[PDB]
Amino acid sequence: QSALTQPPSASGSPGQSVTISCTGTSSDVGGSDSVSWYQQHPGKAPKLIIYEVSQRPSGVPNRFSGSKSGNTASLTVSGLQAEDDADYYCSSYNLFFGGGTKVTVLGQPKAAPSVTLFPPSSEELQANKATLVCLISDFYPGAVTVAWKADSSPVKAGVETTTPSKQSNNKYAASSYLSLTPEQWKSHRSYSCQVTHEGSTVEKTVAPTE
Amino acid sequence: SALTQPPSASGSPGQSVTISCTGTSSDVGGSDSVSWYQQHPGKAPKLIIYEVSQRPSGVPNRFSGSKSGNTASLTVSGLQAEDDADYYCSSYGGDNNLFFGGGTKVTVLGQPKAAPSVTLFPPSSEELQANKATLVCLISDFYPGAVTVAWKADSSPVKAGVETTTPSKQSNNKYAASSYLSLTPEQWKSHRSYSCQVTHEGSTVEKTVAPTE
Ligand SMILES: CC1=NC(NN/C=C/Cc2ccccc2[N+](=O)[O-])=NC(=O)C1
Repeated sequence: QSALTQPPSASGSPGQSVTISCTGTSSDVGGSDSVSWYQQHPGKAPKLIIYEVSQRPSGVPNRFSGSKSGNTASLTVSGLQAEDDADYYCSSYNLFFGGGTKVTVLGQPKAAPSVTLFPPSSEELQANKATLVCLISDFYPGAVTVAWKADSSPVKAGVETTTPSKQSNNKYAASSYLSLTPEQWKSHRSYSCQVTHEGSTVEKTVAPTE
Repeated sequence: SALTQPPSASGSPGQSVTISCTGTSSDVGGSDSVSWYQQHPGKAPKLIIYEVSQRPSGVPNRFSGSKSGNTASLTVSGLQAEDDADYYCSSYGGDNNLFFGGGTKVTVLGQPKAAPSVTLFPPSSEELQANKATLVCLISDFYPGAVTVAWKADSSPVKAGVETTTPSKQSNNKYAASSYLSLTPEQWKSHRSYSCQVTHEGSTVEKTVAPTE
């Protein structure tokens, strides 16, 4: 979990606006005008687009604006263009990072994920494995976050999630798996997979059977 | 205003690699606010060095930073698979005066071939009540990151409704993928079994599941 809190994702068609938030404490965001925003194209070096909450370096157009209210800073991108499709990170100066927001300029219609939660198979149990798998298919944009629950409360370790890939129907698919031991699986009431895409969250629950 | 890094560098497990960040006398040369960041593809960046040489809490002493004139260096000793990532330098001069290097892709050489774990899941109770019978074949812990998948209905090849994700690198430094077959309840219930066959480096592994009793 990132020292600063940014929504995972955001999207618009060309010419639309997107606003993205970055929340900290009075110790960082809420005490000093030292919030920066970075634009990073997958594979490339980051570009500084805002510093000290609101300042644009030279070459950064006025489409990009930065504001701060109490313990939360926002970056607004107006008139979205192709080239604005990237990862956006905030920071606060020691130095604290947000977890990043994937900003998509819609290349096709939005599609909500199909989510299927599989309990452990017979065969893997007899190998002392209780890996759960949350299959997430047929979504756009190709940005998703997965949380896992044990009973009525969050779980931490175990969780792996694949990088979403574009399938034959031109929508994205990914897999989140929780590598449980049979003892962990058999000793809880239920486990749950929570899939967040385009600000809506889907929950699936499974429990052990006989 | 950019800093200059070599685009690529490599080393063997247990060995060192040194990577440079060349600035001017007014960025790197003009102050000791040189940072280094580690970034795994798809992930947020992590600060590993600030003020030329200082490690944040939780960064091992395998990572060391120095500076000589307008060039700053990062050394990673005891190279491990987790160290395979992009490394960026920055220099900070107070205003808009934050400058970045273009990044160095650090490869850890000689990661050993690893065969996949293959786990095949029959349809969940919940999707069957929702008139769906998708199967998933989880393929994890393999290296290198190329697999081919084939499905069978009973003994017969399946040629339609198969999708396999592009293998991605997970936190154990090995590749995972999923192959899913989107059957109807009627297709699932009318066959004796479905099988997923995973081929990796010319070796083949097959799993079979059957409608439950
Ligand atoms: C001294 C100060 N240092 C910094 N460093 N910011 C570093 C940011 C680095 C970053 C951001 C987004 C994506 C990738 C990366 N990366 O370097 O890998 N920001 C400040 O305001 C002040």
